[PDB]
Amino acid sequence: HMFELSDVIEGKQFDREMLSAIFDVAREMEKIEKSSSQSEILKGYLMATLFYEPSTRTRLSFESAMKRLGGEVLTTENARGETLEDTIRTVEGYSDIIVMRHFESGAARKAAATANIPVINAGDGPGEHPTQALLDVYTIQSEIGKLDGISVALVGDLANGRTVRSLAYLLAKFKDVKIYFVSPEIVKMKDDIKDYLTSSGVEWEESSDLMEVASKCDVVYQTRIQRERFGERLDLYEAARGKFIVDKDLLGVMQKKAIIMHPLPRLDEITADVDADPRAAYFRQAKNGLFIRMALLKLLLVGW
Amino acid sequence: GLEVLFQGPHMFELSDVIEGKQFDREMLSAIFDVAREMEKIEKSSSQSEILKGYLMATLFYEPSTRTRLSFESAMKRLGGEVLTTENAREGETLEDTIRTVEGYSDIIVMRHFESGAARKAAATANIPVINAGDGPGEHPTQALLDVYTIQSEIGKLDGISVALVGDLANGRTVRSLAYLLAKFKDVKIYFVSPEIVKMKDDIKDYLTSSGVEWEESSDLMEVASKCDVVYQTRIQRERFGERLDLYEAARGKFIVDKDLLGVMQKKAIIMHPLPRLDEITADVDADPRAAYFRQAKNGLFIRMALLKLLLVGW
Amino acid sequence: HMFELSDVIEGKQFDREMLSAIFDVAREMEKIEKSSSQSEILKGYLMATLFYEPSTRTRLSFESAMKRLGGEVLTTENAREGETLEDTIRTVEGYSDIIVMRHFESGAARKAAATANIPVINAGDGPGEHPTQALLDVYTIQSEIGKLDGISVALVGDLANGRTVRSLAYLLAKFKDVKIYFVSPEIVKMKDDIKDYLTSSGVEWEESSDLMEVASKCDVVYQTRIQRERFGERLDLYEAARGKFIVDKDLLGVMQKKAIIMHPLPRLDEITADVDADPRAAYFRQAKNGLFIRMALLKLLLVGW
Repeated sequence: HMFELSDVIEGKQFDREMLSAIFDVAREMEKIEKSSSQSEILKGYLMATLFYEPSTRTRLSFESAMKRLGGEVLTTENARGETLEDTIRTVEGYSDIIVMRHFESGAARKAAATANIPVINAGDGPGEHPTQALLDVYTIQSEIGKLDGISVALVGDLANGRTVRSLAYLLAKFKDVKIYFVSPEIVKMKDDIKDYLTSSGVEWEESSDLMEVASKCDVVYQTRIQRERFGERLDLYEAARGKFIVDKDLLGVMQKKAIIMHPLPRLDEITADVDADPRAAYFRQAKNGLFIRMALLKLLLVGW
Repeated sequence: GLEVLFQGPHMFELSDVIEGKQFDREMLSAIFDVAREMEKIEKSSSQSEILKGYLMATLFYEPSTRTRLSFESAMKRLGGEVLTTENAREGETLEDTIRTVEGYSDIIVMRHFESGAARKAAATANIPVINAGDGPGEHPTQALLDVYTIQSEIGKLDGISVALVGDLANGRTVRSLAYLLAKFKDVKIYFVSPEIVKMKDDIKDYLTSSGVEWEESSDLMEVASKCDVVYQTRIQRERFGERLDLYEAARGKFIVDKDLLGVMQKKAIIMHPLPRLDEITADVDADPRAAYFRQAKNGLFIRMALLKLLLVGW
Repeated sequence: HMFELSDVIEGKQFDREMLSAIFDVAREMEKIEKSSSQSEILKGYLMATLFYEPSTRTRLSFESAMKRLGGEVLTTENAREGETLEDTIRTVEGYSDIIVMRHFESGAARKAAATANIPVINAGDGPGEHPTQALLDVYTIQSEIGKLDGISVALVGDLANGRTVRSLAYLLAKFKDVKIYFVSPEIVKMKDDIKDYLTSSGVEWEESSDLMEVASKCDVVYQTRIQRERFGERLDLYEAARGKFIVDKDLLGVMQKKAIIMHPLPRLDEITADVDADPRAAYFRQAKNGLFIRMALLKLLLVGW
């Protein structure tokens, strides 16, 4: 069979049935990485890596995905004049798949249209990051075992957080989900997501009491609250500070089967001695990105 | 492309790719012959291993994502591997850098911002060196893939008319191309430019010494109709200097657009070395005579053929 | 036989026997690089380069090493960008099988080695330990001279603050009947810790400012630069030093036939260009030897002896 998506660009390309299929493939890719013999699935295929905004973690995730499958890479750490449409039409002559990260929203769409070859969005500015939401939902399926009938908290900057929005969207494709929105009032989630969730059958609750929510949740997804979002209201920052941190006291209330997650990078919103608890899943999360992006590379080049 | 009476090695020597004069017709025939075989190899679906075991070192002091990936791809399409360095700018001098890097690799592809560095590396190294662009100096792989594209699209190089448009005084690309088209028979060259940036007398001389016919014109529209090839390059506004009156007059008169394509022959082609801003309109892209992206992909086949000739021979 | 070391962080890890044993591995890696059939020893292994402080020379050394052995590389020339290195290393180790890192800040190689459950090689700890430089230096001496016991080595240049002369001196002392001339302006003479170490190590050392007299007594002349920065305000001591610590045609004229000139590079006018033509100029051979030492370390840490 051949893959049903010609590119990987945005979250709305995915439906529940697809996501389950992709995660099955990702567990095949995990069995490959752990093997001791070098796979040749993608032998002969080249990947161009175009990172107009550089993220070392995310690139090497992708490059490592290509080489763990037997492919090779035409790596470009910056790439930051000429049109993007010209850059893509030229690069596709030297490669078979393109993984781009831009500083401008809309860049992935332009490229996928221009390109005759698969294009994967590794970060379209302030816009969508689909591989990040895919690894986040696969990480939940993997840590908790189920995606139906789960409770997830989304903590931090929800108004302007691009990772929590893209994730909520994808979680909505499953049954019996409840989502908590733990944040200060000034960075609470925006109404297009809330309405999307009510429409999709998702029960949701707003709160400022992280301590109360973590005790009831199957998952705690942490994101930093930047000071910039508080602007002039520094009294609201003062109050907010220290109330939305994952620390040893927060793990006390959490259920033994719950987990802490994080898109990374993280500062002091998660403390170091959380890393000891097996429930801290943000590093297996990052590893899980290797497996998911292996599946996409595989499916986009040689189908199911 | 003709009929081979001898299947053994060629009589030329080729240990570095540094400057146009290197290339006689025999080397153009050899390089173009091999390039057409690499085209087969790239389109082929089984990974080649001609340059298995070889390591290319990629030193781009003047970063160019387009040129570098072309060379890196070419190497990896022939089964070689690449130690890449996108931005090699930082000073320890170049010869210390080359003599060290040559220990770590089998071939070096340098692109400098300063002229004469390609020649310094070629002499300092005891491995092959390819000039990916010597700053304001030679860019030979570009000139090679320009000529190879004309033959590829138009079928021939003898008896063609070629328009060179844009900054001809300071155009690094167009001068190299004119020098390499001069080596053929019955070629006519049109220098389409404003007076401020017309071609320098040292090129106009060489084309007269070597019998090539050339004509000047600031009326691109008239020339476009009489040509096999329109080779567009941008005119930077900085070249006019204080004469902003002359910039106003030139503005809009050297631009490839759908209007220009109308008056153009059906078998002629549009070429651009890239990058291109607004001197070629985006709606020209759809027309099959817009060969600037096929021109770029040609860079891959020509750069694979060079790697091959340099590391394994015939 | 697995490799006795789990990371290559500092010099104090090495003893006389480990060094000689590792050097033999390098002479094997020399035969592999000269071979025409591509090696596959490290096939299926991925190296992650992490150069916060860019060094095109040092990086390619390591990358070429991995690929000559059949491994592959996840390159990053400039890793400087605000998360913690510990967080960064843990993530990377998910994507790789060995991490080679160069940092600008002292103490980072220690951090990375402790965090990762895969091997780490220190390519430069900022101003701290640069162990694979000290290793390729000693191996180049053994290679050109033929032995490390009973040699005379002159360390020339900024001795007070130069980490390379100190790290080379550290490893050379592990051998028998060595002598070291500290050639340098008086204000940048070698610090007491190293002198006490050499004395306690059974090593003879002699301070001098006369590079011409020392040169004729030496098997090796290890040249480094003396940045004007090091004199601080004593530009009189910089003018007095100028011209007197240079390796030039005149100096080559007083040195033994089987002596050599070494330099870790980058080198400016402290070695003149007509010195490269002489066969005793070993600094470019020295750099090539880094390929072999670095192949040997990659190979040992990942599959062992």
